[PDB]
Amino acid sequence: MKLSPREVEKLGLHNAGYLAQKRLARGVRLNYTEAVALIASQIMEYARDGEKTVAQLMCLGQHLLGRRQVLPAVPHLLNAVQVEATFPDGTKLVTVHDPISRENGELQEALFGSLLPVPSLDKFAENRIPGEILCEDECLTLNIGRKAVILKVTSKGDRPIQVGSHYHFIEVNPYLTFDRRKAYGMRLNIAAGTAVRFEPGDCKSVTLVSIEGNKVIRGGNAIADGPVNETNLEAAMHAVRSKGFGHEEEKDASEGFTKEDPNCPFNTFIHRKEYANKYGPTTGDKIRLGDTNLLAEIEKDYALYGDECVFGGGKVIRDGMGQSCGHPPAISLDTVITNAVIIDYTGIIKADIGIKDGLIASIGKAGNPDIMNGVFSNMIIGANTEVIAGEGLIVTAGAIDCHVHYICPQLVYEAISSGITTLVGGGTGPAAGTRATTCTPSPTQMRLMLQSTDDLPLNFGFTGKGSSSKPDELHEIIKAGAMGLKLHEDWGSTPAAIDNCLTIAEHHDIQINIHTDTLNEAGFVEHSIAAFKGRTIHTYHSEGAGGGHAPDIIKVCGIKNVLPSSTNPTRPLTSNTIDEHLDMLMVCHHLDREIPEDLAFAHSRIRKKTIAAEDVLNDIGAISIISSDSQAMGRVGEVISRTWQTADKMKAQTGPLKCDSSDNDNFRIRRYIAKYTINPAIANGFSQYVGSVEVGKLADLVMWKPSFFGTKPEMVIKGGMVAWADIGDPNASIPTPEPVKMRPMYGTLGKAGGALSIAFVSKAALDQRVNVLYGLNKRVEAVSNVRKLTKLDMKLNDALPEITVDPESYTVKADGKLLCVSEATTVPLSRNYFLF
Amino acid sequence: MKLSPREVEKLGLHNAGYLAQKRLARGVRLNYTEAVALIASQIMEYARDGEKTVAQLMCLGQHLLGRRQVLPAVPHLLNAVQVEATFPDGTKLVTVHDPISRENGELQEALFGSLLPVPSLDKFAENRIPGEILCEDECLTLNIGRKAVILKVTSKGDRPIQVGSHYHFIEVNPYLTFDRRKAYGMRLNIAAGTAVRFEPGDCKSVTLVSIEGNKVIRGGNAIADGPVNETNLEAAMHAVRSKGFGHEEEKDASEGFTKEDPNCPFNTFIHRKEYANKYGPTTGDKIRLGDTNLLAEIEKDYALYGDECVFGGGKVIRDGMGQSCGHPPAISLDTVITNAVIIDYTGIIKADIGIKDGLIASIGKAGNPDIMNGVFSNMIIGANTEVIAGEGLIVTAGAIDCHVHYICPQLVYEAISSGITTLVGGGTGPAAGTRATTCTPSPTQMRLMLQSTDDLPLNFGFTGKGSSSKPDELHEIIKAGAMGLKLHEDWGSTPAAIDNCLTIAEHHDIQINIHTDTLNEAGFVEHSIAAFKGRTIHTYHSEGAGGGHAPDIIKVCGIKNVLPSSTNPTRPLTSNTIDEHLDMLMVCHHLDREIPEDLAFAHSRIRKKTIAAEDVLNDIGAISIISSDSQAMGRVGEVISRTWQTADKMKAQTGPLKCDSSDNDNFRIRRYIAKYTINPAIANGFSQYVGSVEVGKLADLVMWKPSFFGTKPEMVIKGGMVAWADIGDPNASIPTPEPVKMRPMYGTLGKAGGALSIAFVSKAALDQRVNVLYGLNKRVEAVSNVRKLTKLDMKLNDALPEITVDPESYTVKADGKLLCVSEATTVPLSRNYFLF
Ligand code: NI
Ligand code: NI
Ligand code: NI
Ligand code: NI
Repeated sequence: MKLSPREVEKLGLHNAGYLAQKRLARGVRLNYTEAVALIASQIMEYARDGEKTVAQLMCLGQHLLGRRQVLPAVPHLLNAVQVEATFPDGTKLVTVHDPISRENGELQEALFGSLLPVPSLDKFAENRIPGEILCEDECLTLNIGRKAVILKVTSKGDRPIQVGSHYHFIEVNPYLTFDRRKAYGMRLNIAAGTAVRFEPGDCKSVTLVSIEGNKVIRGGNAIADGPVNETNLEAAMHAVRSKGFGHEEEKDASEGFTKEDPNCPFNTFIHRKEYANKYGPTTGDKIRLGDTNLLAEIEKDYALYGDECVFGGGKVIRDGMGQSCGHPPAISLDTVITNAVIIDYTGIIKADIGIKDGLIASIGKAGNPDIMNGVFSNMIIGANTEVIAGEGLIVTAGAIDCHVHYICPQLVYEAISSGITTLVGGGTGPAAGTRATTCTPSPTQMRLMLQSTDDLPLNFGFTGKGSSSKPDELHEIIKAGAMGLKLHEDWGSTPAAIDNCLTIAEHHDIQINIHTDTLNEAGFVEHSIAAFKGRTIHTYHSEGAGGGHAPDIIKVCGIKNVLPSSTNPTRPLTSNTIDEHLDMLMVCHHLDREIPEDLAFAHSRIRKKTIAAEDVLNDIGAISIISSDSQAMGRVGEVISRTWQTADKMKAQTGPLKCDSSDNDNFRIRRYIAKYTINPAIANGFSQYVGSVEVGKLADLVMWKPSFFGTKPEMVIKGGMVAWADIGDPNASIPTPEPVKMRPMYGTLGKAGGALSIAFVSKAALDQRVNVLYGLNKRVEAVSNVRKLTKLDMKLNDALPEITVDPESYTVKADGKLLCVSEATTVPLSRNYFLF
Repeated sequence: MKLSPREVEKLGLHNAGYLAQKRLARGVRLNYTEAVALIASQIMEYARDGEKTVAQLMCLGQHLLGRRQVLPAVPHLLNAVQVEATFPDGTKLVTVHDPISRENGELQEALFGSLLPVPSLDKFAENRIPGEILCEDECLTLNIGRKAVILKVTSKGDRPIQVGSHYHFIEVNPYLTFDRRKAYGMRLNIAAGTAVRFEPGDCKSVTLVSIEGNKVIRGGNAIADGPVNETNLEAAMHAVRSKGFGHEEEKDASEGFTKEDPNCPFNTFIHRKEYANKYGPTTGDKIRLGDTNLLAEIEKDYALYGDECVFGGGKVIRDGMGQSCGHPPAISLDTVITNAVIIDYTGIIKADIGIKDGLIASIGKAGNPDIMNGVFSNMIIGANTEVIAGEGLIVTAGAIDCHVHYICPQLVYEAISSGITTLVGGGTGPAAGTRATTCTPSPTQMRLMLQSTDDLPLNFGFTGKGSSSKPDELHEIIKAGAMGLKLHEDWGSTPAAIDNCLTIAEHHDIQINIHTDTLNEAGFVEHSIAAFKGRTIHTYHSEGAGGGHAPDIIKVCGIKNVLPSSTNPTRPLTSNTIDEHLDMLMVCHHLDREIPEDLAFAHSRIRKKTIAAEDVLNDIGAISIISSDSQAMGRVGEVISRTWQTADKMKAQTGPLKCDSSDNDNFRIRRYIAKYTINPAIANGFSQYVGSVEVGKLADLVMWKPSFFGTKPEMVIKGGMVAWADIGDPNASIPTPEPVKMRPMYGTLGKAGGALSIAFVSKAALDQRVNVLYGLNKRVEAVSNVRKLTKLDMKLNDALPEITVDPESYTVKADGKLLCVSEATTVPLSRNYFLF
């Protein structure tokens, strides 16, 4: 066949289309993903037939699926479908604009080439706008507090001339005629990144405003190079005359100032709706998170309206304009993320993000101090600065999953593609020990796992086997590179082992993670708590379905020296949770339903009442961390989604939190994002490096469309370089035609991944330079400051309720009050998004 | 399921087959690729059913598709289909020979297992032979100018004896009896690589000719080891007697000489058709390039007829025969490519290619100087020499794409699989800046991109952001590793930036690439030209759809100091070009068709008249380079195909060029291949390393079947080692059974890719040993000699017409003459080859 990579890929796309066609044929209302697959595949198939033009297929594509054949959200989510195919005249791109335009599609066309029977329209049996922006109906004034002038501008050219918002107006094409003197030090008072067009012979009046900051003109035609002053004005006018740039005095041109005044003729206004469309939302605006019920309100914005950094043709980030000429090369940002909505435990804000040497260098207003006010010296865009366009998007910290079983490499790819940039756990591959426990037991394996993962663009921490009553071997795995230890009942979680392991932790400044004695073999939960002896410990899957003292391990959530986490599969309590978990446990542990003792054990471990309590305890901040339990009892690609599904369920069933305002869900949002960002970093002792969008930390950052927030990110940035991202057909004319998949980027090739990341180890390991011993390219840093932590150090998740669990009925109470929530029948961040 | 890799692969093959079956079921005439998929899948399916033998399926496979169910070219292209499947008696290989043997196929069998309705034969509605060889009807004489003898040879053996063309005849199996004395220093006068068979008791007369060159006998039975002379003859005859090798004097055996004489009984002849079948074509023969209208004539051949280097059982490249024993080990070739048709800007020739230390060591006649005439000391095949079989194939230089946006890694794989071995451009991954511009802005990113790509078997050059009015930052990106700079309107392409960037280039000996001011914001095209100040500059997408002064950027093609390139999507003007491009632009730039100014801009940039002119300007050599614009506005896998589609269109609409002869298209072919080989290398300053099939340069070479020339190569050789190649089922008994895909080879594993390639940097970067600083394994070399270049230095593309563009109508003229060509409704190198 001699198949090229693109032919293999397009076959995959066609297969997805055919799946969507079969589903359509039985009356399934297609989701966004299925709709894209079907429409793109159909365009390819009509191209193969060779009877239809690109123009014809732009039209035909709008007739395939109607509103009745797709889910309610699809007409909102689906703005366009793009694909390239081999026409009789070669490869061409087709864009189908707004494809869901009718009530019912022409289903013979939707099923063309499939040989499937066309279903009657009555087969499709009978709302929320994902990622919607809410704003007040009001306009905003641009460029306030500046000198202004209105000038008549005439084109004497025979070809069109277009001038951008931040172009120095005296520097324009000599075939424009106007008062060049009055234009000196001025620029167009129009929305940032827009332009004014002059056709040959056109006269148009334009409003100009003064440049600000240092007021220095650079670039263009070098007519008026230098600081704005009287001497340089006269020099500029001499150059205008000598070089024949169009100039005519306009003595009576209106002059004034811009201000907060709806009636000022010098002002330019923009409605909040259009502002949000161009730059993303601003202060007071609200954003729906994915298809959840959660609304995030912008708390503050660093932008000065009119000076937004937007990159593109005729736009702001250009030489001498938004791109600075007046600064030392060494202080140029490496990359700027422009116009980001930042969602972080520290706040929900609007800002530019500066990246330098792989670190978050600055958060605030970026640009050029020579023409803009409010640009600090650490936010300068230079010639040597890359641009990532954040407008309309949400940026968060990379997620940190701190309950990883390293069972296979493929879970790493699933993790990063979901928005996780740090993994903490243990394992050696799919050995029984690892399939059961987060343990890398041997120094040999510690070396090999650090070497194995050295080129992967994630930060890694490996934990050894802490289940020993003697310190001797624990010292060895720690000096070999372990940054923590796991106590697991499968290796013995006895009071003797617990005490020894914690004594080791006190010496080594590492965190201990525990899966307790489910069997109550050596003691009940109170006896394990006693063995902690008030020392800091991280309790894994604190609810207990994932393991622990039956039935009351969840009591640890009220213990001050405990840092409690949840694993994912129980998040949140839904219709299928109990049936799924009970069978999973009995299959995994080879338990027989016919044997009374086996069933008794299973029922003692899988409990509706404690899982329901876990929903509430997460919501009130009594559980501090959410994690996967990857391929042992949890799902690596669902750390983020399960967190937001829990928050959504709790809002639906209890309303806003005590500390939330009436207008938004900001407090709940900040509390929940802390669970998979900052708190895993604090618990494990590397919070100075990662875990939040804050200056000085690694630029591990994830870009989200609001409509896909919490499910499928756009782009994963690791140490300031794109590591993974959505990209379409590699042969295509543009990056967006189908099939669009999450794919590894340049941060995954060669040794680039190591340059962008950190392997976290113990101080003991770093003291012996384990990176040198093992020949690692990845930076290594020691974990620290984990032995004086309490629940109070868990950001926004510091609650310590007195927890009681009835030993017979399993009823859970917090401070004497019943902790109960109903099962949810549905969750968001699911059916709208996934192909399977 | 426990799926092995081959099971996953065969599922993919089956899916391709089912796609072909659905298409067949609606009456589609299948292309080559679809036909292979269907036939192979059907053989697998009948194997699964377990009722048919291998022998039965060899027959059944010939009945599936008739001539009416496939495209006209398919019976020509499809010589065999091979696949392996699990029969009841295990894995077996089936080869279906000449599968399109009937007018109509047995379509129930073609659709067996699919459950699809069988279409009536009237559903298939109603020529060029791709890659055909044309030759004169005449024979060629082998081995002329040699002593000859005819000897009776009798077998006294009880088992068969077969003797190859270049075996020293006195050294044959002692159970052959003949005149051993008259056989001394002789070999069979038969086509190179053929053999004569002797069954037990057979007597056959054979014609022998003298060995030539140094006339030294080596190997065999060591009967007659040494130079051919009287002393060694007597020694040989003593050995014949002592060891009992069959000998009988034939006193009256006819003796003479070979010569140019059709009546000489000592001569052996071969028809040009059979010669071409065995060795590829020779001088005067013609080859159709793919399914295009272009005919390449062999201009000269280095072969001496009869001494062709062919490798295989009983063939020429064997110890003491075509494989030399008389030379120092150090001068053995590493690899020989045998019997190649070389297509290069320097000429269309037939030769062997010698490779040593990853370089093209020699081009000419290879072999063994001890038995062949005309073998120079740099073309010796030794024991330590690998063989690549070039007979019947075309070899070209690896393509060089010098307009690459490094948006994702996957475009690199698409590029090499299409026949590209050098990439030049800029980027950091899918950041907005890179999606828009060929720029790697930060020294941090320059380091990371060089490190990221270090193990990939392509040569790379990275360009920084040249859009600055000050030199300071430009110096820094250059010393960091940039081998060029891009001026782009999105960062500002103002006269001030242009002038500064060029001054920097004059100092650093690097090339400047420019995307000009489309908006005419700072000036019209003449003002940008003025800013060049006569200095060398590379104009990207010179026609302007990809960007530039509206509407007349194309004027640069007549400027002496401009080196102009085209990007691909406009190549050539076809029925769908304008509709496709207009919508692409408006989608990408968020332009509204309802807004008059937006539509006016779009129409000013996408112009039928200038794209038509671009066809003609390429044909007359006024545009010198073709490039991709990968994923920004062009297609990385179509640099080569779009070049040949342009040439084909222009031949169809204007006939042969002025400088072309009446009998072939050699001049046009050489002009066009220069556009993606030598000229990108000259423009960017690394032409001493790559860009043509010439001695001393890197052995970056691509092997093509003539029938697939310009679309899908067989094999991509990087620095003398196979990097990518067509390979079938990895579990199969042979390399050819389905699915055959372009796959990465050993040149892509470990650090092999770096050993085979070069990262091109500036002299400034090399002066500081950036390869050492960055820990690169790939060789680094400095670009040079780019600041004194003019259009006259662009090989076979040095035309400087005076170009005018009407500002109102967009009419383009060259030297006062209209430049117009019609739209093409179809292109070659498309529908015959691609699955989608
Ligand atoms: Ni556990
Ligand atoms: Ni676990
Ligand atoms: Ni461009
Ligand atoms: Ni480009």
